[PDB]
Amino acid sequence: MKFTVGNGQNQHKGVNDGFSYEIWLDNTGGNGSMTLGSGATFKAEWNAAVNRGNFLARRGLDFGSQKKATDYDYIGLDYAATYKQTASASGNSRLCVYGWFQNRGLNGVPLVEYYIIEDWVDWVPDAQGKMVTIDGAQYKIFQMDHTGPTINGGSETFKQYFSVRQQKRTSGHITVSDHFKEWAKQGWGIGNLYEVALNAEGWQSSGVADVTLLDVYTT
Repeated sequence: MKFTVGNGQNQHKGVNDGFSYEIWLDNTGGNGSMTLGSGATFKAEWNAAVNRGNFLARRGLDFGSQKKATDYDYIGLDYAATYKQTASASGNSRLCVYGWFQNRGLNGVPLVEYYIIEDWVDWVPDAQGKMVTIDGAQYKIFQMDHTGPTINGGSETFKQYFSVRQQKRTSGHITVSDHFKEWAKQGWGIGNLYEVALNAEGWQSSGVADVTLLDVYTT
Protein backbone atom coordinates (compact mmCIF):
# COMPACT_ATOMS: atom_id res chain seq x y z
CA MET A 1 0.00 0.00 0.00
CA LYS A 2 2.95 2.50 -0.04
CA PHE A 3 5.19 2.97 -3.11
CA THR A 4 8.26 5.21 -3.27
CA VAL A 5 10.13 6.83 -6.15
CA GLY A 6 13.53 8.55 -6.25
CA ASN A 7 15.72 6.14 -4.28
CA GLY A 8 16.28 3.09 -6.49
CA GLN A 9 13.02 2.86 -8.42
CA ASN A 10 11.50 5.76 -10.35
CA GLN A 11 8.23 4.05 -11.37
CA HIS A 12 5.54 1.72 -10.05
CA LYS A 13 2.35 0.74 -11.79
CA GLY A 14 -0.25 -1.87 -11.06
CA VAL A 15 -3.87 -2.46 -10.14
CA ASN A 16 -5.83 -2.73 -6.89
CA ASP A 17 -9.56 -3.05 -6.13
CA GLY A 18 -10.18 -2.78 -9.91
CA PHE A 19 -8.48 0.60 -10.28
CA SER A 20 -5.09 1.28 -11.85
CA TYR A 21 -2.30 3.00 -10.04
CA GLU A 22 0.83 4.62 -11.44
CA ILE A 23 3.57 6.75 -9.93
CA TRP A 24 6.53 8.05 -11.93
CA LEU A 25 9.56 10.30 -11.39
CA ASP A 26 12.06 11.30 -14.07
CA ASN A 27 15.82 10.61 -13.64
CA THR A 28 16.49 14.33 -13.01
CA GLY A 29 16.20 14.07 -9.21
CA GLY A 30 13.70 14.45 -6.40
CA ASN A 31 11.60 11.89 -4.60
CA GLY A 32 7.96 10.91 -4.14
CA SER A 33 5.41 8.37 -2.98
CA MET A 34 1.88 7.05 -3.34
CA THR A 35 -0.07 5.40 -0.54
CA LEU A 36 -3.08 3.39 -1.73
CA GLY A 37 -6.46 3.56 -0.02
CA SER A 38 -9.55 1.45 -0.74
CA GLY A 39 -11.06 1.52 -4.19
CA ALA A 40 -9.41 4.17 -6.35
CA THR A 41 -8.33 6.41 -3.47
CA PHE A 42 -4.71 7.41 -2.86
CA LYS A 43 -2.37 9.92 -1.26
CA ALA A 44 0.51 11.20 -3.36
CA GLU A 45 3.49 13.22 -2.19
CA TRP A 46 6.32 14.68 -4.22
CA ASN A 47 9.51 16.65 -3.57
CA ALA A 48 10.82 17.58 -7.03
CA ALA A 49 11.56 21.32 -6.72
CA VAL A 50 14.76 20.77 -8.68
CA ASN A 51 15.76 21.61 -12.26
CA ARG A 52 13.62 19.54 -14.65
CA GLY A 53 12.03 17.73 -11.69
CA ASN A 54 9.04 15.85 -13.00
CA PHE A 55 6.54 13.75 -11.09
CA LEU A 56 3.16 12.11 -11.60
CA ALA A 57 0.74 9.95 -9.58
CA ARG A 58 -2.60 8.72 -10.91
CA ARG A 59 -5.35 6.19 -10.44
CA GLY A 60 -8.30 5.28 -12.62
CA LEU A 61 -10.40 2.92 -14.65
CA ASP A 62 -9.02 1.11 -17.73
CA PHE A 63 -11.53 0.95 -20.60
CA GLY A 64 -9.50 -1.31 -22.90
CA SER A 65 -9.44 0.88 -26.04
CA GLN A 66 -12.56 -0.93 -27.22
CA LYS A 67 -14.80 1.83 -28.50
CA LYS A 68 -15.00 5.48 -29.46
CA ALA A 69 -14.83 7.55 -26.26
CA THR A 70 -18.16 9.26 -27.15
CA ASP A 71 -20.01 5.93 -27.57
CA TYR A 72 -20.26 5.65 -23.77
CA ASP A 73 -23.64 7.15 -22.93
CA TYR A 74 -22.47 8.46 -19.59
CA ILE A 75 -19.11 8.56 -17.79
CA GLY A 76 -19.00 10.06 -14.30
CA LEU A 77 -16.15 10.89 -11.97
CA ASP A 78 -16.63 11.98 -8.35
CA TYR A 79 -13.62 13.01 -6.32
CA ALA A 80 -12.59 14.79 -3.14
CA ALA A 81 -9.01 15.79 -2.37
CA THR A 82 -6.70 17.97 -0.31
CA TYR A 83 -4.17 19.35 -2.80
CA LYS A 84 -1.29 21.68 -1.93
CA GLN A 85 1.93 22.80 -3.66
CA THR A 86 4.52 23.50 -0.96
CA ALA A 87 7.55 24.44 -3.10
CA SER A 88 8.09 25.80 -6.61
CA ALA A 89 11.44 26.19 -8.34
CA SER A 90 9.85 28.07 -11.26
CA GLY A 91 7.48 25.15 -11.22
CA ASN A 92 3.89 24.11 -11.30
CA SER A 93 1.40 21.34 -10.64
CA ARG A 94 -2.13 20.33 -11.55
CA LEU A 95 -4.94 18.02 -10.50
CA CYS A 96 -6.94 16.69 -13.42
CA VAL A 97 -8.89 13.94 -15.05
CA TYR A 98 -6.52 12.24 -17.44
CA GLY A 99 -6.41 9.58 -20.12
CA TRP A 100 -5.94 8.74 -23.79
CA PHE A 101 -7.88 8.14 -26.97
CA GLN A 102 -6.14 5.31 -28.82
CA ASN A 103 -6.08 5.61 -32.63
CA ARG A 104 -4.56 2.18 -33.36
CA GLY A 105 -6.58 0.75 -36.26
CA LEU A 106 -8.38 4.07 -36.76
CA ASN A 107 -7.93 5.85 -40.06
CA GLY A 108 -8.02 9.67 -39.95
CA VAL A 109 -8.08 9.77 -36.12
CA PRO A 110 -5.31 11.33 -34.01
CA LEU A 111 -3.70 9.82 -30.95
CA VAL A 112 -4.88 11.96 -28.03
CA GLU A 113 -3.75 12.58 -24.48
CA TYR A 114 -6.55 14.45 -22.69
CA TYR A 115 -6.81 16.60 -19.54
CA ILE A 116 -9.77 17.98 -17.60
CA ILE A 117 -7.93 20.31 -15.22
CA GLU A 118 -9.81 21.03 -12.01
CA ASP A 119 -7.02 22.82 -10.14
CA TRP A 120 -3.47 24.01 -10.78
CA VAL A 121 -0.72 26.03 -9.15
CA ASP A 122 1.53 28.68 -10.79
CA TRP A 123 1.03 27.55 -14.38
CA VAL A 124 -1.47 25.68 -16.53
CA PRO A 125 -1.43 24.95 -20.29
CA ASP A 126 -3.32 27.49 -22.40
CA ALA A 127 -4.04 28.41 -26.00
CA GLN A 128 -6.64 30.19 -28.07
CA GLY A 129 -9.81 28.38 -27.07
CA LYS A 130 -13.52 28.47 -26.42
CA MET A 131 -15.48 28.74 -23.16
CA VAL A 132 -18.11 26.08 -22.55
CA THR A 133 -20.49 25.26 -19.70
CA ILE A 134 -20.22 21.73 -18.20
CA ASP A 135 -21.65 20.65 -14.80
CA GLY A 136 -22.79 24.23 -14.19
CA ALA A 137 -19.23 25.56 -14.54
CA GLN A 138 -17.08 27.36 -17.12
CA TYR A 139 -14.29 25.43 -18.81
CA LYS A 140 -11.91 26.65 -21.48
CA ILE A 141 -11.35 24.08 -24.21
CA PHE A 142 -8.51 23.84 -26.69
CA GLN A 143 -6.25 21.36 -28.37
CA MET A 144 -2.55 21.57 -29.24
CA ASP A 145 0.24 19.47 -30.77
CA HIS A 146 2.74 17.70 -28.54
CA THR A 147 5.86 15.72 -29.40
CA GLY A 148 6.98 13.10 -26.91
CA PRO A 149 6.71 9.56 -25.57
CA THR A 150 3.34 7.94 -25.77
CA ILE A 151 1.23 4.96 -24.57
CA ASN A 152 2.25 3.32 -27.90
CA GLY A 153 6.03 4.02 -27.76
CA GLY A 154 8.63 6.80 -27.93
CA SER A 155 8.69 10.31 -29.44
CA GLU A 156 5.88 10.88 -31.89
CA THR A 157 3.80 13.99 -32.58
CA PHE A 158 0.25 13.62 -31.23
CA LYS A 159 -2.65 15.74 -29.96
CA GLN A 160 -3.58 16.92 -26.51
CA TYR A 161 -7.16 17.92 -25.65
CA PHE A 162 -7.85 20.27 -22.75
CA SER A 163 -10.73 21.48 -20.62
CA VAL A 164 -9.48 23.90 -18.00
CA ARG A 165 -11.87 24.76 -15.16
CA GLN A 166 -12.09 28.51 -14.63
CA GLN A 167 -13.04 28.29 -10.93
CA LYS A 168 -10.42 25.99 -9.35
CA ARG A 169 -11.65 23.29 -6.95
CA THR A 170 -10.53 20.07 -5.26
CA SER A 171 -13.80 18.13 -5.03
CA GLY A 172 -16.95 17.48 -6.99
CA HIS A 173 -18.70 15.66 -9.79
CA ILE A 174 -17.37 15.61 -13.36
CA THR A 175 -19.48 14.43 -16.29
CA VAL A 176 -16.44 13.19 -18.22
CA SER A 177 -18.65 12.15 -21.18
CA ASP A 178 -19.83 15.79 -21.56
CA HIS A 179 -16.24 17.01 -21.96
CA PHE A 180 -15.72 14.38 -24.66
CA LYS A 181 -18.93 15.56 -26.42
CA GLU A 182 -17.78 19.21 -26.34
CA TRP A 183 -14.41 18.27 -27.86
CA ALA A 184 -16.24 16.27 -30.56
CA LYS A 185 -18.48 19.29 -31.28
CA GLN A 186 -15.36 21.22 -32.29
CA GLY A 187 -14.74 18.62 -35.01
CA TRP A 188 -11.76 17.09 -33.17
CA GLY A 189 -11.07 13.41 -33.90
CA ILE A 190 -12.07 10.99 -31.13
CA GLY A 191 -10.49 7.54 -30.92
CA ASN A 192 -11.03 4.61 -28.58
CA LEU A 193 -11.14 5.27 -24.83
CA TYR A 194 -7.97 3.97 -23.15
CA GLU A 195 -8.57 5.18 -19.56
CA VAL A 196 -10.21 7.68 -17.22
CA ALA A 197 -7.87 8.64 -14.36
CA LEU A 198 -7.49 11.27 -11.70
CA ASN A 199 -3.96 12.58 -12.02
CA ALA A 200 -1.62 14.73 -9.91
CA GLU A 201 1.41 16.08 -11.80
CA GLY A 202 4.35 18.24 -10.72
CA TRP A 203 7.06 20.10 -12.62
CA GLN A 204 9.90 21.65 -10.59
CA SER A 205 7.60 21.63 -7.55
CA SER A 206 6.77 19.84 -4.33
CA GLY A 207 3.37 19.08 -2.89
CA VAL A 208 0.69 16.68 -1.75
CA ALA A 209 -2.57 15.35 -3.18
CA ASP A 210 -4.63 13.38 -0.69
CA VAL A 211 -7.50 11.87 -2.66
CA THR A 212 -9.98 10.62 -0.07
CA LEU A 213 -12.88 10.07 -2.50
CA LEU A 214 -12.57 8.83 -6.08
CA ASP A 215 -15.23 7.00 -8.03
CA VAL A 216 -15.29 6.48 -11.80
CA TYR A 217 -18.21 4.85 -13.54
CA THR A 218 -20.23 4.44 -16.75
CA THR A 219 -23.97 4.03 -17.29
